[PDB]
Amino acid sequence: NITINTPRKRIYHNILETIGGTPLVELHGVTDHPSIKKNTKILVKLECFNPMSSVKDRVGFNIIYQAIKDGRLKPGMEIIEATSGNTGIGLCQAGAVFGYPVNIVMPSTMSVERQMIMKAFGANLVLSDGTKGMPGAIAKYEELIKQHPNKYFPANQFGNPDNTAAHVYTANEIWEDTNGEVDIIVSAVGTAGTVIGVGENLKKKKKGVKVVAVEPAESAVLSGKPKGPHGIQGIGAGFVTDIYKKEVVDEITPIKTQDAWKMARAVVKYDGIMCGMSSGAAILAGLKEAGKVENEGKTIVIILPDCGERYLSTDLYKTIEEGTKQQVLDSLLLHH
Amino acid sequence: NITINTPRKRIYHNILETIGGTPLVELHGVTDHPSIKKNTKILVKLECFNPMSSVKDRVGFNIIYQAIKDGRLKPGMEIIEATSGNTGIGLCQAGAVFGYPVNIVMPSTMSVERQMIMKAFGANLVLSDGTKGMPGAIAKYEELIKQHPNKYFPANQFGNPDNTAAHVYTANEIWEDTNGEVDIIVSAVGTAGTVIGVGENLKKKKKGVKVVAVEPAESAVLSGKPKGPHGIQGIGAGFVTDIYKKEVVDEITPIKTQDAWKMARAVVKYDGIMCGMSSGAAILAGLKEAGKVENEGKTIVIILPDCGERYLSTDLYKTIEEGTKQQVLDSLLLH
Ligand SMILES: *C(=O)c1c(COP(=O)(O)O)cnc(C)c1O
Ligand SMILES: *C(=O)c1c(COP(=O)(O)O)cnc(C)c1O
Repeated sequence: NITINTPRKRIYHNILETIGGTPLVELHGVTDHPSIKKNTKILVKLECFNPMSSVKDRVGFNIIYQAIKDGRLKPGMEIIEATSGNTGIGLCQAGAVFGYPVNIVMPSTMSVERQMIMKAFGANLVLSDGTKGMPGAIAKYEELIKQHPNKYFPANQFGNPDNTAAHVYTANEIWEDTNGEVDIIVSAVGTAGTVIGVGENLKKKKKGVKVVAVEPAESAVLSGKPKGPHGIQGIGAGFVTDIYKKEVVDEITPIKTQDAWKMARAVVKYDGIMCGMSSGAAILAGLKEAGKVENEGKTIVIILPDCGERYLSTDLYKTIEEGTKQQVLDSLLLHH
Repeated sequence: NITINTPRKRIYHNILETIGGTPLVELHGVTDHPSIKKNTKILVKLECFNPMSSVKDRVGFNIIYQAIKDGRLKPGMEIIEATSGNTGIGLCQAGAVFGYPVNIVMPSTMSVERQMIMKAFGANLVLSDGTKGMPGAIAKYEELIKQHPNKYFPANQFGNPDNTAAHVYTANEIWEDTNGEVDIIVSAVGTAGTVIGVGENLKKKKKGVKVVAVEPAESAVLSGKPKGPHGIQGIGAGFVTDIYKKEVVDEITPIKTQDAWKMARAVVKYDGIMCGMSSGAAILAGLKEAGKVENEGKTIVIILPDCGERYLSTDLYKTIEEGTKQQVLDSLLLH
């Protein structure tokens, strides 16, 4: 039989109380490959189940919550961040409920759908010149911080320890859901809050947990390669972030942009999970991990940071693989 | 003292096992209005928490699951439905996991984003003549069924009792989450599976539960008025569906399209919940319900069928309200 969800047995006081507690789900369709032994377990953690459908719900919430508790954010002050992605959404959701203005700096032509989401939450969008790109946004952000040194609270997504600290919950959920069986955690790296936060908190409970960081093959800066252009949205920031701690990470797996996209298409077609681009990268790294002989029988947990619906404006679902499942998985997983 | 979500303490065997069990959340921002007594409770059920983010996850799942168990859908057969919205998504998600082909008939006039999600799930899109609109989709749909009778299982979203039956779970979740305190259930009506299924199953546990159906003021056919154009996507089918049972419904509340959109904008700004268009209609009807003097102190539960992110290509978030919360709520709630 098939048992769907049970009642949560709770009345949440506001939308922030629904953040986290996301499902951990078995992969089956894309694990059906000779390279992966049948007793190896590959589980995906679906951060799309957050109310605004990405892992950054946790990050925006905890950055703002902790700042309020610490007195670093006080009435009269406003939040600011330079972001065109999910961090802006997570900050805008938390800011709307806590009652603080949120200023988001981004180029005028960047992620117009995310602009609309953030504006709907009441954000004040600071749109730098589209012709100037993200350097124009960074320039406008720095100018604003200098013009408002006491009024603005900077989220500092790439360095804020309250980003990393949000993942005490992520890690505990993995620990509880797997009954302590988790062996490997795979996380594609943007701010590095997830890989470091989950990795540190799992390793406190179980020292032998292997931490796998994933980055674009085209911008593999954690591997010491130069920054370069890539198309795995949400990761590959092009620099080693202040949160990143190399000693927490056991392996860096680069994933090609095109393989991340192809993996994402295969996951929705063969497992029915519509995950985002970085999720495709993470899943492919995890499936390669599941093919290594020393990993037979292990429990491999893969973070899926957001949903594919956020990428319908790209060609992620316009491109079509002509081949069968086995042709697609062979093209991705065969070492030859 | 904010308590965020706790672990599910479960390993789900597949994505279908994550369907349902959606959160019930207090409204506070849009309920801060003199017309609503402070002891009345207005709760929203967030069907956007389903894996493909709408109530139709439950419907597509149960229609296919029950047909497999009953042997009405047999290996070799294929699923078919005529739909451009959430019903197709829910069917495609369940079909992909159960391993059955899913055929969605719709005009080629629909935008790629609608077809994009469904084809990502491996669905076979049978695109009818773009000029002949929705009638052409039904024509092609009836021709396929008539020419291959034993091949297709029809989902029949507007008449299928396995639609309605999915909401035994929805109702039980409301019953348990409120510990039986639910007094009024508010549901905007598309297929009517939700209002009838939740209404029937709550009334079996608590006869006094009031059932409020919501429809667009511009196409208020449940009240006997003519079909007409409206913009509350997901509801206002323009006919009285086979599932609809007038005896289950205690009140029909019409909501103007523009008021539904304005309500949806207010909910995301003041409660931080980015609900869809039909959710704006349902919440506005619920807030009016919350203003009635005989409803003081009651627990009012409102179904929110999907999220606003699914409507970024529409004009939902085009208009901006310049006024304050009180100005916006006054414009929607005062007479
Ligand atoms: C982050 O916002 C994000 C990531 C990376 O997570 P970390 O910042 O490294 O914790 C990956 N993918 C998406 C879509 C994100 O939004
Ligand atoms: C249905 O798919 C739907 C409704 C109405 O639900 P019922 O079909 O009446 O149970 C309302 N809003 C949206 C977005 C829907 O998809």
